[PDB]
Amino acid sequence: MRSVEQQLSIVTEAAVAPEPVRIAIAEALGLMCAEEVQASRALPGFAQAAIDGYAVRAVDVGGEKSLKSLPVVGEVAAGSQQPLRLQPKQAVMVHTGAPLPMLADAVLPMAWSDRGRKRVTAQRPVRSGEFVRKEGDDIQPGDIAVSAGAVLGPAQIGLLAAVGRSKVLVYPRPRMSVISVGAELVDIDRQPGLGQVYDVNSYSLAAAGREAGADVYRYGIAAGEPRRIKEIIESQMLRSEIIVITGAVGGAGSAGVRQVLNELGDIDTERVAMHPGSVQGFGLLGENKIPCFLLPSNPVASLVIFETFVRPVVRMSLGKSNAARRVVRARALNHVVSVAGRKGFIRSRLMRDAETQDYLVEALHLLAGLSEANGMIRIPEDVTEIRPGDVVDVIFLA
Amino acid sequence: MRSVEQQLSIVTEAAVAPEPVRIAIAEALGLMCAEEVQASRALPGFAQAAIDGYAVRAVDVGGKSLPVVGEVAAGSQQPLRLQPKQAVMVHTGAPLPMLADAVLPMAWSDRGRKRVTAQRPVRSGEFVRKEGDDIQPGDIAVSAGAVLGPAQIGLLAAVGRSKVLVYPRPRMSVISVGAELVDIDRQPGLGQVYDVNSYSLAAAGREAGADVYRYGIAAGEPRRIKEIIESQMLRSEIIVITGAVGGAGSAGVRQVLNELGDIDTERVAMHPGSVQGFGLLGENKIPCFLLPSNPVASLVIFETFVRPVVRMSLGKSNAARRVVRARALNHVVSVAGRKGFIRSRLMRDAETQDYLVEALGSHLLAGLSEANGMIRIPEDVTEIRPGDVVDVIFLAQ
Ligand code: NA
Ligand code: NA
Repeated sequence: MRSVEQQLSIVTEAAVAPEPVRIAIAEALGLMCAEEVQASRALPGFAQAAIDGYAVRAVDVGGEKSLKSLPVVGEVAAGSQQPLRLQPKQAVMVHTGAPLPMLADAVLPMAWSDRGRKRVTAQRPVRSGEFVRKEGDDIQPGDIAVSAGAVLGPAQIGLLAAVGRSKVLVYPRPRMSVISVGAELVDIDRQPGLGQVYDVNSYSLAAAGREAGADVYRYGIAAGEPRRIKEIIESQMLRSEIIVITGAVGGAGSAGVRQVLNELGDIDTERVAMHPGSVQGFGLLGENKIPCFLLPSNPVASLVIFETFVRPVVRMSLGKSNAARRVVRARALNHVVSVAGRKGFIRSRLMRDAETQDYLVEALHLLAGLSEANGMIRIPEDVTEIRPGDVVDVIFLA
Repeated sequence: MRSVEQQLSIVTEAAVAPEPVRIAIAEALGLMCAEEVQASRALPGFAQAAIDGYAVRAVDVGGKSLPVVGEVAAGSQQPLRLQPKQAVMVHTGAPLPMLADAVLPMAWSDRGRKRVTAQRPVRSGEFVRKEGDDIQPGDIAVSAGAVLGPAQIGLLAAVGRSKVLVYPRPRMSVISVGAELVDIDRQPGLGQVYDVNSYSLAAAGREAGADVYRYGIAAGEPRRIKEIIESQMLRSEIIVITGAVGGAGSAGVRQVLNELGDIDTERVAMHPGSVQGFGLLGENKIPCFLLPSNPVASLVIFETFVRPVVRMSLGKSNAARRVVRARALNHVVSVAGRKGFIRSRLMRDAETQDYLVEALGSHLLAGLSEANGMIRIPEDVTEIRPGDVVDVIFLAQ
């Protein structure tokens, strides 16, 4: 029997970091960038009018007096695809965002002119560069758009699109395969007969894997002789950083599946000094030693084991810096018993007392265990009783 | 010009609550359940061994060796009858033989295969999961209004429900309009600009909790644009269109939008993002946000008005973002009478754990890069100087 601390050390030390992948930028939302992204295109990609007015050479509208009419030879709107070159002493009507004519260096505001349609007279001077959004004003080639290690949010995705990057290298979510094993199991579209039970765990643990941040594939029930089970597990090893199997621990009924797991890797089935969920296992499969969690058939115990050991492996594989959960001290509302020598993890309801802002916790047979829990009372190994009014550690299930 | 409060009030009241949908239970994770789900069968449907051992009558082991007359594994579908003073080996989960009432654990016996000696007694019912121990008919597995987490998904599977009625995420269509726009896999020619906003606003819609379809660039004459918008109305609770306010470039799309509903383009007393619009399209009055081409302003408008509508469509009551007080690090300018939303970087001072904020508002590259917050400047405040304590909207990732 190992402690919770020793088991957590084993599984976390074995965690496999997924290899970076290059993906379309929209699919990178919430993922950590795995490369430094430099802009290859300027933003804006061309000099633009910053206001409605007339693209000119500043010197032709008094732009160098601080050191009369001009022909209007074109009109440019946003999206214009035709090249336009400004000759000396010429003006081109421009709308905000329009591509500036070549050889212009300023925009005379509409309000600073007589608004002439064929010939325009400047009523006030503009200096060179004024009211122009120059090419590369916001971003130049070589500028760092996204740094390695940054989480890609909506603004970063917008930045990638603004510099013409359609794909980006990211650290992907760890891939998890969830498998249920047992001759008693039937899927939820079937009618269980004598000796048959619905496959609860593949659905609940796949959901817990998604909430933890993994890229989860629910295989469901793996049925057949051990060689067929081995075939199934091997196929999941090709596509997984984490494998979770229920029904592989418990007794003689899983001797065959454990035999096949021993042919695929190093399997450890030493118990953990915890409750519920003392009976569990952990293996490293294949040449890359992929973590394989062996969980029991009990759905409540499996969820507790998943939260205690699988979720931290998911979080570190994601590049997260807080692996564990927040732990708060709360006042017990009801009586709880615990095994002497085993750490207790009691699914509970954590609340704030309106009259004192103090945290209160209520401990919550399958219906009660699978009910609405936002906390787990963490009972030390040597503690055997919790009474109302006792202050206890509560793991907050955010 | 209307205030931020007035515009937020307008869009919130127009939010469309999605109709419930029946979906596969795995796809219901994190959604609110829209129906009461009752168990129809007792769980388990049969007495099963809770451990490896010997199914017996407790009285026969002192609750004297017993002959072992069979072995039952998990998944056995045939009934088996235990005679007096007999034992049958059982695996965990195996159906208990009829007329047995307890399981003697393997470790509490001499492990005999033909005759078994109990080392200590077990009482009636011990190590047995009786029929209906887990769930009884009529038991409420999931209540209407409960959020479906992993445990509730497990409960739905335990009562044999493959599908469940839920309140779905609001469907949002994101559309970009403008003759200058090209998609990001193209090489922009003369006058062409990458379509930034459809990507950034679709991503913001997903983070807000919407079911987002990014239509991308809607191109063509106004009648074709109307055709596109009408198709998006069939599948949306929210529509977001950029490039429909700004100038002459959007005259066509505003014309067809006015044919589909009542469009309001009154400016909002805010900066950035004063230029915007809002309409309700078709007989189902689908909210339609008209956002500008400026990507920073569009993200600010989305955060300020679209995100609350998403959260309102989800039925959430908790405030939008957390607001923390922080010490200003640099100077910020604001117009009197307009609410400021300045993208900023919020940090904690190591020497005192106090919150500090640095305003990032060229500035677009920095503003969209290292930003985790927005300084919220009141209408009557015209300047923030270093050392000022200000409200910072925390943009949690
Ligand atoms: Na204990
Ligand atoms: Na102000």
